[PDB]
Amino acid sequence: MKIATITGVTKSPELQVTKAIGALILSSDVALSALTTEKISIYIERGNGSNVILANKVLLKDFILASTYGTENTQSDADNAMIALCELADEGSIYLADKESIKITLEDLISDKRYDLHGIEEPQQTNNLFFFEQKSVASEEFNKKIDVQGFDLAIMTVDDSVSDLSYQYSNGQVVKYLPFELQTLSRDIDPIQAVLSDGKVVQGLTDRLTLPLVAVVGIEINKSQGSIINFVVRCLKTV
Amino acid sequence: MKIATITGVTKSPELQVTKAIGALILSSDVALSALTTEKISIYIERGNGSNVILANKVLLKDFILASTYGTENTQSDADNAMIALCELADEGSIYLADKESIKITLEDLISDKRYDLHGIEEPQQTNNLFFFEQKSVASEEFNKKIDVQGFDLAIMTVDDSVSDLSYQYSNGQVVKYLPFELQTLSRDIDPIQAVLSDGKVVQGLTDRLTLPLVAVVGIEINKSQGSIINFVVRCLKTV
Amino acid sequence: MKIATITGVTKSPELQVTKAIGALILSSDVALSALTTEKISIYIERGNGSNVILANKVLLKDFILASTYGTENTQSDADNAMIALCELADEGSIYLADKESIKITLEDLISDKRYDLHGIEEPQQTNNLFFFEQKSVASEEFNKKIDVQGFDLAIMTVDDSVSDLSYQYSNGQVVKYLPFELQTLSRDIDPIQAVLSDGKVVQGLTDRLTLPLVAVVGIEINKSQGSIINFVVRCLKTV
Repeated sequence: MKIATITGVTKSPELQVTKAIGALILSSDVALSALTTEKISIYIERGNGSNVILANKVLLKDFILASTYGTENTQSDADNAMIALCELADEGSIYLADKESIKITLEDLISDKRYDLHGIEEPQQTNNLFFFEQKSVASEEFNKKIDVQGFDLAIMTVDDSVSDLSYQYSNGQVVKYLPFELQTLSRDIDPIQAVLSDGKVVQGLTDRLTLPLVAVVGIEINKSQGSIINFVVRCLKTV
Repeated sequence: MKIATITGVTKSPELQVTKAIGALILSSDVALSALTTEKISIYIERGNGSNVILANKVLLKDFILASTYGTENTQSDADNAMIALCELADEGSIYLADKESIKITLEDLISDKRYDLHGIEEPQQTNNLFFFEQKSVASEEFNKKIDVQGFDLAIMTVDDSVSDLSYQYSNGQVVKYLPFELQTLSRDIDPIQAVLSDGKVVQGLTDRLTLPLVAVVGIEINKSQGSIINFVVRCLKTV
Repeated sequence: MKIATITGVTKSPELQVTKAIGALILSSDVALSALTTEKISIYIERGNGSNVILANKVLLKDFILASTYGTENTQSDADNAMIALCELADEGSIYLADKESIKITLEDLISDKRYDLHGIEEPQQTNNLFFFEQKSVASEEFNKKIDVQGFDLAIMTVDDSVSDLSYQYSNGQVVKYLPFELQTLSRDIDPIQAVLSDGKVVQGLTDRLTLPLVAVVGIEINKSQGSIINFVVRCLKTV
């Protein structure tokens, strides 16, 4: 069902959903490439316990790209320049116990734009949920190793100062990759990334890269100074 | 083989095919979005028993859309502005006895256009066939229940007077959607509906909506008064 | 890794690859429709006797079209006008026994265009390899039968003289197709052959057609005199 419509304000109010949903539809008149600083934060609140945080100030571009990788792609309409569907659980929907609800907030919005939220319910309830985490490589340092065991998808910020990537697999084999090779490998699973309103397609953003991780237990990044690199990693687990 | 080429008239001659075909190819110089009133009628004239009716004046837009849902789409050559492949059977082709035939006819054409029919033969024979049925919702009706048990695909005429549509599943849950929610959810299965000659792609017609029915046993329509809603449903069965 | 950057010459030198690779990346500033006479030759050199010939002076267009059939398609970029990923083995990379290495070369290049090779490494090794063969039908004859058993993919040249293409399957059934029917049927599996730089798509090349051979043991060509018809077939086998 329709959740909220935000316009004319920089910060969206705390939105509460008491109905068990399975996915969220984000629709806005801002094109996906034009999104700059919008952030989202979704979690599950319990009456007599600690909250369960699924996302925490995740960038809208990273959230959309992580949630729409595969056969699907973000679409458009005559009135909305961006429509995306992002699922919060595998197969079924989220099971809500007593005194349990869902809370969604939006931050860093543009004054003269529009945003909408829609909730998508399912005929089933499941215990598996999606979590989003962030890993940063600082600008001052040169190389860094980050452990991505248990994750199945990552989003890299694309920059020209990054030179080398290293993948360590489960069987201990280490493979060397370049940004060009990584982009070409990524575009062999989901060729088209988005469809524009006028009819043209875009096969990938110029500042984000979607890395599918299978049997990967580590990522080493070799770069130079002057820029900060960010990874948005997605995982599935039972709460 | 080439069945017919029709131009200059408003009604097709009663065409007959004796060879066992499994699929039809409809080609025309009229774009997919420019089809208005053309209709098709297909039926197999059996010799031992009753005849088989596969399509009874089905509108050409819905006939094309109900067959090209999934990995495929309707294409366009440099000469023909619309080419579509529509299957009449499952896997193999239609099994025909010594003197049986398949009779096809077209109605409500345009005198300054051209329509071309092709038939595809297949190595195997089968008895399973696809049936296209038509359902209607009256102008004075408020809410209506339709049993879609056994079907797997429907096409509805998109109208502004339709408020809600509710899916009833096999296990007994009822989920109420919206037109926008249904469009978004259906666009994630076949993100591309057609490809134009100039290279632009179209992700969906603005006046038809395709609904895939998986484990769905009921459809409830809630709308206002003053319009007739049209559904074209496809089913697979053995005759 | 980086293999070669050929520019300013009409013939690339012999290139040796010592470590195991499983896929090549061909990149250039000429689009898929701008490749005319470029040829590629890949083989495996054994130190003490005999070589394994995978591809010998195969046209670059046919090599690219025989590898990117299916979900994938040839990519573009803001700098590279064509990128194509062609796998040289199934699943893993090519296993190398004692004292052998891969060797690649190019012929018939345009002296004012840029070509680039990249290699892809994998964490697995395999024995299966992809072999490419070429078949021809002369210009002074009318009909001819060719035997394609064991090949899973073929590429034929498209000419106006081709009238009928008869298939012969493993169960003995014979089906006669037309060029239009073949073109329509081949686009039901891969509807998009390439994605252009500006955001448009192309569903196929004008002079080349791709035929997937499943349960097919023979082909017959009925054509008029005037043009030589060329086939490039791909097979998978162990070495």
